[PDB]
This record gives sequence, C-alpha cells and structure tokens, in this order.
Amino acid sequence: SLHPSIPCPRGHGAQKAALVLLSACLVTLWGLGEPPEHTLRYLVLHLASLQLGLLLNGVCSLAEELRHIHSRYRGSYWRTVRACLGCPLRRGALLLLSIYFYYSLPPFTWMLALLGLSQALNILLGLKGLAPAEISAVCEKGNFNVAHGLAWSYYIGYLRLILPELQARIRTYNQHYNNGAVSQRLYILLPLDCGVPDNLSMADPNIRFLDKLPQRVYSNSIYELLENGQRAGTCVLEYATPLQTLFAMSQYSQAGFSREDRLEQAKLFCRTLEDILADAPESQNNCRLIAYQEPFSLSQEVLRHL
Amino acid sequence: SLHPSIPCPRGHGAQKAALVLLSACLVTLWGLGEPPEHTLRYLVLHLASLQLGLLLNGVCSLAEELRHIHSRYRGSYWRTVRACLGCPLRRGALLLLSIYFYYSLPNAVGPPFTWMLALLGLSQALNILLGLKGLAPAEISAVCEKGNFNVAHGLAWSYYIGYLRLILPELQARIRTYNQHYNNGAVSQRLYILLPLDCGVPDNLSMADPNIRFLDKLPQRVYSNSIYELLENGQRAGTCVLEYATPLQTLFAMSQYSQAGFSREDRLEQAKLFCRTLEDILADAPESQNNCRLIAYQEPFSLSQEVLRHL
Amino acid sequence: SLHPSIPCPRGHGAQKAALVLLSACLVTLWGLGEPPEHTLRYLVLHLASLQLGLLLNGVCSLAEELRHIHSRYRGSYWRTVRACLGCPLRRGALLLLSIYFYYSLPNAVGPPFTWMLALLGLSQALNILLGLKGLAPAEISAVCEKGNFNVAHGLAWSYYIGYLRLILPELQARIRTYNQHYNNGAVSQRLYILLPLDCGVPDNLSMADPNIRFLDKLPQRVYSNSIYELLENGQRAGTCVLEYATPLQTLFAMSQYSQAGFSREDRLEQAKLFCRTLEDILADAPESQNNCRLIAYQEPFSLSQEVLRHL
Amino acid sequence: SLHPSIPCPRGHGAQKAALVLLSACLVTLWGLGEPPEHTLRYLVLHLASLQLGLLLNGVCSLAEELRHIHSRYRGSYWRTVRACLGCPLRRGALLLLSIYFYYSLPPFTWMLALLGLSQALNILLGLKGLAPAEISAVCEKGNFNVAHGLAWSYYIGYLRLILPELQARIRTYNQHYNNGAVSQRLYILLPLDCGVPDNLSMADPNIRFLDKLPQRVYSNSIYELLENGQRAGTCVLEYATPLQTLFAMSQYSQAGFSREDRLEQAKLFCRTLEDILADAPESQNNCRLIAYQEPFSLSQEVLRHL
Ligand SMILES: CCn1nc(C)cc1C(=O)Nc1nc2cc(C(N)=O)cc(OC)c2n1C/C=C/Cn1c(NC(=O)c2cc(C)nn2CC)nc2cc(C(N)=O)cc(OCCCN3CCOCC3)c21
Ligand SMILES: CCn1nc(C)cc1C(=O)Nc1nc2cc(C(N)=O)cc(OC)c2n1C/C=C/Cn1c(NC(=O)c2cc(C)nn2CC)nc2cc(C(N)=O)cc(OCCCN3CCOCC3)c21
Ligand SMILES: CC1(C)C(=O)N(Cc2c(F)cccc2Cl)c2cc(C(=O)NCc3c(F)cc(F)cc3F)ccc21
Ligand SMILES: CC1(C)C(=O)N(Cc2c(F)cccc2Cl)c2cc(C(=O)NCc3c(F)cc(F)cc3F)ccc21
Repeated sequence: SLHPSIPCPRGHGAQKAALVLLSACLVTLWGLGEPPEHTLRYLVLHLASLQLGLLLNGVCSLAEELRHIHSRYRGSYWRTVRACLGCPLRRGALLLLSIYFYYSLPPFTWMLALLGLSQALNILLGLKGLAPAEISAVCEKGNFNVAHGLAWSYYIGYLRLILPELQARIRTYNQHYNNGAVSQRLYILLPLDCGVPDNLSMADPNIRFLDKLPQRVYSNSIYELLENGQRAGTCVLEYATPLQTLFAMSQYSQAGFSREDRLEQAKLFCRTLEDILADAPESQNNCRLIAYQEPFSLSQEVLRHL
Repeated sequence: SLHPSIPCPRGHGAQKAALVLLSACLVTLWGLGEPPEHTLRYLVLHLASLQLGLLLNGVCSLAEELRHIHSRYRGSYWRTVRACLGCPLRRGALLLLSIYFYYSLPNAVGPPFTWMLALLGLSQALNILLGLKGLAPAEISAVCEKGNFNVAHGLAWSYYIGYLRLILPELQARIRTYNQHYNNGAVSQRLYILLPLDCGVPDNLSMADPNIRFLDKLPQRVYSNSIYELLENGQRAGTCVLEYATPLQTLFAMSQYSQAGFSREDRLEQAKLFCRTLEDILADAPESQNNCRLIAYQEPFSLSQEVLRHL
Repeated sequence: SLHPSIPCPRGHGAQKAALVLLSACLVTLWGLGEPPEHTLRYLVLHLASLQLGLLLNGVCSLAEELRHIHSRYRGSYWRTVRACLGCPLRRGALLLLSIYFYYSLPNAVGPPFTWMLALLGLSQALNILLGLKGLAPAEISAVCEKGNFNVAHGLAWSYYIGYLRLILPELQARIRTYNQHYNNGAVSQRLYILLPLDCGVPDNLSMADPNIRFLDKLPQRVYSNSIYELLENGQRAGTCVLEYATPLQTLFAMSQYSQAGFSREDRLEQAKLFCRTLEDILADAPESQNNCRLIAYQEPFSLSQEVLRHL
Repeated sequence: SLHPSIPCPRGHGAQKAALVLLSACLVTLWGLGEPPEHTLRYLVLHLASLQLGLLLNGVCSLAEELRHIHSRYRGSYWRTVRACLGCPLRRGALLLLSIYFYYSLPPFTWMLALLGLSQALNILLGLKGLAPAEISAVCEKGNFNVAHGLAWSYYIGYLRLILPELQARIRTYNQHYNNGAVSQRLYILLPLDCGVPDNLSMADPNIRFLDKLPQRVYSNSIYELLENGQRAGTCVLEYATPLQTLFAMSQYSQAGFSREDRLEQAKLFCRTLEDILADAPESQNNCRLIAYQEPFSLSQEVLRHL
C-alpha cells in the first residue's frame, strides 16, 4: 500500500506450520504402533519437565527482577511473580500437577537434577536465547518500537494542530491570490533511508520552491512540481522531522541505534503514521504521505500523487 | 537518579541464580551417583532434544517469516534463516551433533530414535499451536530494554535532537541578550524542563500551582521559550525558564487514544524510561554541557518547591 | 573496493571450515564405530581440560594485569578478572562443571584427579613460559580489525573530523563563487583526495606527473586548496581540487622513525586500512554528500589517468 | 609520571607466574611418583595433541584466509600459511614429530577423530576466545592502537613544524612588546576525560586570553594565567586536538569506538606523545605537556608547571 518494502503485520504462519507438524507427528506415531499408555506417561512427564524448566527459568529471572520490585512493579511481589512466570494461577496449577505426576509416574530426583542442570546451563551460557524473528514478533505485537512513539508524538504534537487550520489558511491563500490553487492537503515526505536534505532543491532540481503558505505561524513550502520545465502542480510539502531524528540517532553512538534498526524503524514509522492518519478525526483527507526509497526522482512521485 | 521510581538498567541476577542452581544440582548429582556416562549420554541427547526443539520452533516460526522475506529481510533467504534460527553455523553444528548422536547413541530410559522425534514434534507443535512456548513479561521487558525497543527511547532522542539541540546553544546567547537589556533578578541560562511521571501536563503552568506565575517572554521557526518565576511566601525566591517536557504530554495522549494500543501501564513505564533516557542523553551531550536541568516529580507536595530547591 | 589490494572485511570461513571438519570427523567416527561410553566421557573430560587450561592461562595473564588495576582498569578488581579470564560467570560455571565432571567421572586412559592437576598445570606453565601458546599473525590481525585496534582507524577518523568535516560545508559555496567569477575555471564542487598506498607523499603535486600542473590557488585558522588541470596528450580534459591526504604522509614518517615501532609491512597494512576506513566514513557521513571523492593508487601508470577517469 | 592514571608498559608477570606454576607442578609430580616412561609418552602425546589442535585451528583459519591471499599477503601461499599456522618450519617439525609419536605410540585413529571434533567445536561455537587482557597485550605490544597513530601524526604534522620557529616568534614578540615575557615553550593540555571547551577562558575564569602570537601560517594564542584576578604567569596554551578527535570518535556511531575505548586511547595518546617528545630532536624543552583529569582547577595546575 504505502510502499512495497513496508512490512505488513505478521500472520499466523507459525500456527499453520505447527498444525502440519502435529498432523505429521500423529501420523508417524500411528506408523510406530507403540503402546500409548507409555506415550501418555512420557508426554505428561515431558510437559511436567518443561513446566519445571520454565519454572526454573522464571525463578532465575525473578532473582533479577526482585531488585526492580519497587521501580517497574510499584513494590508488589505478586506483580513481579506474574511478570517472571506468566499467569500465576495457570502456571501454579500446571506446576502442582507437574509435581504430582512427576512423583507418581516414574530414579525420581536424578531426572530433576539433570533437568535443572540443563536449564541453568541454558541461562548461563545463553542457550535459551531469542532469535531475531521472535524478538521482532514480540516487539511488533506489543508495540515496543521507537517508530510507534515517534509517529504518535508527531501526529499529536504537529499534525493535530495545523490540519484543522490548514484548509482555512489555503482558502485564504486562494482568495487573496489568483495565480494557482494549492490543495488543502499537507503533503508529507517519507524517505525510507531517513536522509532528508535541508531543502528540496538539493533533493531534486525539478521541484522548485514557489511561495510560502500564508499563516501561531507554520511555515509551508508550496513547490513548483515542474514536468519538463513547466508548472504541472502546486502542493504544500513539509518535511517529516521524525525520519530525520532516526538518522541522527543512527549517527550518535549513545543512542544504541544500528542502521538495520534505523531502516526498520523508518519502515514502521511510515506504517504506523499511515495507520494513525487513516482513522484520525482531524485528518479529513487533507493530509497525504509521500513515501519513497532510493533504488528515480522524487518529483515524479509527487506528480503521481497530484 | 532523576526519581526513586525510575528503573535502573538490568543486572545479571538471572546468571547468578543460574550459577547457584547449577552448583546445587551438581552437588545433588555427586550425592546420588547415578551412572555417570549414561548421565552424560542423556545430557547430550537432552541438549540435542532442546536444540531440536529450538530447530522445530524456528522451522514453524520460519513459516511466518518466509512470506515477509522481501520486505523485512531485503529478499535474502540466509537473512531470514538467521532471523528464525539464530546463527546458522553454530546452530547447524549443534544440530549435526544432535542428529549423529541420537542416531548412534542408545536410549535406555527414554524414547528410541523416531519415537523421540515424534513426541518432541508433538510437544513443540502443542507449544506453538496452543501458544505454550510464550514469553513472560519479564523476559519481554528485558529484551526490549536491551535492544532499545521502546517508544520512550525515540521520544527522548527526538525531543533532545529537535528542541534542546537547537535552542540550548542559542539559549545562553539569547538570555545574555535578555539580561544585557534588562536589570532585575537574572534568568539562569539553563533551560529547566519538568518531568511529571504521572504524565499530567496542564496547558498552563501558572495554573499548575499558584507559586509559579508567568513573568515575561524570551526575545529572540522561532523558539519563544516562556520564562517563569517562583513565589516563596509572596516573594520571588528564584526565576528560570520553566517549561514542560511535551513528550510526556504526547505519551498521555497516546494512552488516551484507543488506536495506539498503548495501555496505562505502558504509559507509566514509557514515561519513566523517557525520563531516564533524557537524563542519559543530556549527561554526555556536547551541546548541553551543564546547560539544562530536569525536574522529575510524581504527584501522589508542590511543583514550585522542588524547582525552588533545585535553584 | 577502492583498490584490488585493499583488504575486505574478514568473512566466516573459519566456522565454515570447522563445520566441514566436524561433519567429516563425525562421518569417520560412524565408520569406525568406537564405544560411545569412553568417547563422550573423554570428550567432556577434554573440554574440562581445555577450560582448566584457559583458567591457568588466565591466572598467569592476570598475574601481570593485577598490577595495572589502578590505572588501566580504574582500580576495580572485577573488571580485571573479567578482562583476564573472559566473562566471569560463564567461565566460572564452565569451570565448576569441569571440576565436578572430572573429579567424579572415571578415567581409564587418562590421569587421576591429582595427577591431572599436576600435569595440566605443568603443561600450561610450559605453554606460557616457552611462548608455546602463541598467536599466529592471522589471529592477531583478526582480533585487531574486529575491535578496531589500528592506527589507520584513528588516522582516518581524525582526518575526517578535523579537515574534511570543516572545509566541505564551505567548499561548495567557495567553488560556486569561483565558477561564477570565471567563465572560462570550471571546478567540480567535490574535494579530491589522493591515497597513494606506498605512502609516497612529495611536497609538490606537480612532481607526481607532468600532466598535473598547479593552475590557481582556490580562494578562501584559514583554509586553502589547489586546482590541478589534467593534460590528455597536452590538452586539458578536466580539473578539480586535488590535494594529498596528510595521514598517509604521517604513516610514512612513522615507518621512517625508529621510535614509532612501525615496520614497512605495518605501514602498508595500515595505509590500506586507512583507505578503507576513510572510504566508509565518507560514504556514511552527511557532510560528504557527494562533496568529496578519494583517489587510491599504488605505483607498480599515471595519476593523471586516474584523476581523469574520476572526472 | 605524566598522570597517576597513565598505565605503564606491560611487564613479564605472566612469565613469573608460569615459572611458579611449573615449579609447583614439577614438585607435585615428583611427590606422586608415577612411572616416567608412560608419563613421558603421555606428555609427548599431550603436547602433540595441543600441537595438533593448533594445526587444525590453523587449517580452519587458512581456509578463512585463503580468500584474502591476494590482498593481505601479496598473492603468495607461503606467507598465508605462515600467517595461519605459525612458523612453517618450526610448527612443521613439531607436527611431524607429533604425527610420528601418534602413529608409533597410540582405537588409534579414534583419538584423532575425537581431537578433530573437539577442535571443530572449539572454532565453531567459539570456545577458545581471547580474554580482554590478552587482546590488549597483543595490541599494545605490536602498536595496534588508535592513540599511537593519533599522537604520531599530531606530532609530525603540527609540533615538528611549529616548535622550531616557536622560540624565534616568541623572542620577536618579546622585543616587540614589553612588561610579561612568555616562555618559549608550547604548553599543550591533556584532559584525560577528552572534554575540551572551545575557549580556555570558558574552561576556567582564572585564565584569560591575552593576544595572538606573531606569525602556510600557524596562529597560536597566548593566555593570561591569572591568579586571584592578577597575572601570575604568561604562556601559550593550546588544546591537544587529538583528544577532541577522540571525543568526537566516541560520539559518532560508525566509529565503533566505545567510551571505554575512548578513555584507554586518551591515556595511550598522552603516554606515547610523552614518549615521542622525550626523544624528539625538534623538542628541546620547548614543549611541556599538562595532563589533568576532572575528579578541576586547570589554571592552578598550569601555574604549578610554571
Ligand atoms: C522534534 C521536537 N520535539 N520532539 C518531541 C517528542 C517534542 C518536540 C517539541 O516539543 N519541540 C518544540 N517545542 C517548542 C516550543 C516552542 C516555544 N515557542 O516555546 C517553539 C518551538 O519551535 C517553534 C518548539 N519545538 C520545535 C517545533 C515544534 C512543533 N512543530 C513541528 N513538529 C515537530 O517539531 C515534531 C516532531 C516530532 C517527532 N513531534 N513533533 C511535534 C511536537 N513542526 C513545526 C513547524 C513549524 C513552522 N514551519 O513554523 C513550527 C513548529 O512549532 C510550533 C509549536 C508551537 N508551540 C509553541 C506554542 O504553542 C504551541 C506549540 C513546528
Ligand atoms: C585534525 C586535522 N588533520 N588530521 C590529520 C591526520 C591531518 C589533519 C590536517 O592537517 N588538516 C588540515 N589541512 C589544512 C590545510 C589548511 C590550509 N590553509 O591549506 C589549513 C588547515 O587548518 C587551518 C588545515 N588542516 C587542519 C589541521 C591542521 C594542521 N594544524 C594543526 N595540527 C592538527 O590539527 C593535527 C591533529 C592531528 C591528530 N594531526 N594533526 C596534524 C597532522 N594544528 C594547527 C594549528 C593552527 C593554528 N592555530 O593556526 C593551524 C594549523 O594548520 C594551518 C597550517 C597547516 N598546514 C599544514 C600543511 O598543509 C597546509 C596547512 C594546525
Ligand atoms: C533431563 C532429563 C533427565 C529429564 O528430566 N527429562 C524429561 C523427563 C522427565 F522429567 C521425567 C521423566 C522422563 C523424562 Cl524423559 C529428559 C529427557 C531426555 C530425552 O532424551 N528426551 C526428551 C523427551 C522426549 F522426546 C519425549 C518424551 F516422551 C519424553 C522426553 F523426556 C533426556 C534427559 C532428560
Ligand atoms: C580428547 C582426548 C581423547 C585427547 O586427545 N586427550 C589428550 C591425549 C591424547 F591425544 C593422547 C593421549 C593422551 C591424552 Cl591425555 C584427552 C585427555 C583427557 C583428560 O582426561 N585430561 C586432559 C589431560 C590432563 F589433565 C593432563 C595431561 F597430562 C594430559 C591430558 F590429556 C580426556 C580426553 C582426551
């Protein structure tokens, strides 16, 4: 929609693949033709083992979180335990059932010792790490992105404050001038590579500054969208300042912001700004987003958007 | 050290607890004394089982990313596989170890070759389809804070870069211009920014507390940073440029809108993280070298008193 | 990719070769089919031995850094231990595993515990005293390039920060003025920098090749430049602001002096690395927005040909 | 001597610790009293195992470095092999002895396959890494530093060119002016924290700019070393701009320059600049370096150096 390289939200491919895997595995159990009582016993004991492993991982994480009880969790131990071990009730029931089915269904403590050894090794040596796909899925699902805050703050602080006045200001421009008539929209440029030139003339020569939109004060550059050197469109173009912030953050070392992160957060910023402006009451189709990526001329893109 | 309720970065408590647990488990193993080499074989086949579980979880998780290969991973399959299965070479070596060892090693207690594969696939497919292998919010927050995956990070860096980087270098000169032309007191050259942790941002700071009242405007895209003065028992005990950190107001507005997917708990956590990130940014900033102080407060007290004691 | 001889960043061929070797060795083990009992037992004992050898090497190397704690390591003992023995918790856990899994595991062909400790300490003490555990130059170069421990890195970054970042913002306007004044003269707005890999930097650029001749000193803590026309069979086909890169001259001066501890091979490697580092810095910088280009060469050919083909 | 936090060059403490370890281990071998023939066979095969491990590691690295044969090693196979496997002749003789002792003194090839597996796992997962202390020792022994290049270039390009004429220009200023006589030494300050203000007066009110030194051209400024508001010294003050460069490098993200690296390279730059100027023919007590760390009264320190 906005751009071919804007990442769409993640689907349920993992669930479908898990379904196919489950079907194949049940088919192959039917192939083995082994007694199912032992199958059920080992499966119950295996989920009990994994519940105890997640319990041990949660206790290890809770060891660290217990020092942050009064900062992130307002000094309540139950919120900390819920944070470190999922839902307390479901995990508590599953773990008590695990203990009972572990003591009942068969040594006894050696299996526990080896499982605890394996999980402590997982934590210490980092075996139980998270792949980049899992991290990205968790971050996007929970809206844990720089881009989300950037776009929401941008819309709330800037676009929400001039768009209600921009149509009236442009009507004032068209009544006080004859020339021609510029669209009521506030066209916004979204370069994916985050590199915004300080002026459109540097960005493109086929785009020429024409006039400053009439008036607090909010400067706006109507641009001569010249096609073959002739005036072919007039629209207000205003820089997307947050996309410059992403470049500045990737420049600074203190930001801890890589260039892969820079590109990804630029893409998510474009996507979430589009989503915000699609349903914003302030936006009444008087705000358009021009998103482009270097492989090309910006001028041709703006003409296509005119 | 802005406010006592601002969370300090993560420690290594998980690793310390894991070390203690591993020591205790080794003590228990030494005490019991099971077959040590079958213990080792079960441990190698068990790490093979965990690596195979990670392999199957990734393979199932690879299905959702393989369709995002062109956009999120610039159309290279190896990037996608590295994203879904960790480092390809290390994981491949561990999985080759797993395959060879489980095909060759016996399994006295436990499943044979194909039976372990079938039951582990059952367990992992249940983990994914039923969502059993999820992440507790502690690990989610740890990962987000380590990878800087927060809205507060962007809010703080954008606020600094777009406002303080552009007014503070000028603010010293501009207030010197203000103080050269006027005589009484003097406005301190540092821009004072308030950090209400509750994200409560009234439109007028004068109406925030009677002890703060508007004094004048700062003479020079123009940056009209309104100066303010503080009242102590009816007498001006100090004056400085007092303004609000507008990113906190934007965070409150984000939590208000239902399309933001932004809970009130997210609002509070990101407000605290924004305050901490702004402090860290201005600590090592080249332009803001002792040119800005941030007043952070959390209303359960007056705003004027804290700024007065910061004076 | 400025020059064919400029070293590209190191790949992952080491882990590729290790994976291929591991697969071949596992296939060979499957063919031979030794008992897995002593196989896995000895493998864990051997990795325990290697962890204990790294422990002994770290203790010996800490014996020299324990006296550098106040200055180099800001007087913190945990920093010194982490610097001498890797990550403290991971290595501590691995060593506890080693101690427990060697003390308890039997050893048919191998040492008992006390004779293990005796002979392993003997072996590592020999390794350190005789320098037997030495680092081949490939590992030295990989470590230095990975962590940016080079004079080339500092030279390139200082060059960019102190010279290119300070004249390029004004060189555009200055060359605009020079072009507008003279309608005859036509100078590209990009600074041109010469990178001779042999570090041969004479005082006069005209001595480099007869085609290059000093046309006019381009108009202006004041900066200056020079434009050199290029003679193609006696005719000028282009001109540009051509200046040497001083850091290569400083590199040659370093290799000349006996106090720098800088050999000719080091000079060549650092010159190439400086060329690559400056290329990357200028490519990713905002100031070098097509405002500068680098001419990298080594005399085995005329410089005029290269400057022309860039023009 | 330059500053209390400038690390002295590395010693031979590792050698002494290895000697103590060797003595104690030989003592305890003598105490245990084990057959010496099989002890020697095991130790020869053990050093042969370590040599074979280094051989396999060098084989893997050579597989890594063979693609850089035409860039780092001038297209010669022998230089690459010496780079990856140590000295070809010495390691070759040691490994030939290892091969003979393996074939003669031994499941014969099983030991070789297990050692190959262990080495492959060592390289793949990265078990045998290099500690920071070893990396620093290797780098500082071979002059693999940012600070080394920074200081040598700064000296060669600025001090070597202005110090010979500095005393003459100061003498000219002395005849031209009258009552204070500024010292003929160039005083360069070394802030270990790399925080350099734009002006000395801004850095400290106890120092005031006085005038410019008489004079491409080189413009240096004389600064008034005020004390209690009165002149107590007059000498040229000029920041060591390589420290400003180090701060900028730590600021930018593409530099790969951590703040710990920033401090380490600042310390090494000060130390190696001291070493360069101590034995420089162009330096004849006409340059005294002032090094300080903010825990600062720079003016008091400069007065102490007067
Ligand atoms: C990137 C900065 N930032 N990041 C976060 C997070 C918060 C802020 C921030 O707060 N910045 C800020 N605070 C100011 C205070 C004063 C003052 N007089 O005190 C003056 C300023 O500059 C004029 C101020 N600025 C900068 C200019 C800001 C708003 N603005 C923008 N949008 C953004 O900058 C932007 C980027 C992101 C991301 N999110 N936003 C929305 C805030 N485009 C503009 C174009 C014009 C023009 N062409 O004329 C004029 C603008 O300013 C009008 C604002 C007037 N004020 C004072 C009077 O009442 C109403 C508010 C424009
Ligand atoms: C940090 C920049 N850098 N990194 C590397 C690596 C090489 C250079 C570099 O030299 N860049 C450069 N090229 C220039 C050309 C002109 C011109 N008019 O053409 C003018 C410039 O600056 C005004 C020029 N500069 C700036 C810096 C210049 C030399 N210089 C320094 N030393 C350093 O900064 C420094 C730090 C480190 C580390 N290493 N070095 C030197 C190798 N101190 C100075 C104080 C004064 C003063 N108070 O008057 C005047 C100086 O230069 C005027 C005359 C210089 N001659 C030199 C020969 O060529 C013609 C100009 C000074
Ligand atoms: C650490 C230790 C000793 C351990 O506690 N368990 C789990 C466990 C119990 F808690 C309790 C009883 C039995 C088991 Cl088996 C385990 C498993 C293996 C293994 O080989 N495979 C995993 C695996 C499968 F694929 C299928 C399956 F039905 C079961 C299963 F366990 C190796 C070592 C262990
Ligand atoms: C991988 C494998 C099979 C192997 O190749 N070696 C080295 C080796 C030979 F190649 C060949 C013969 C003997 C040995 Cl010993 C080894 C050692 C152990 C061990 O138990 N201890 C280490 C250890 C010490 F503490 C002291 C010491 F003097 C020697 C020593 F090896 C376990 C497994 C192996």
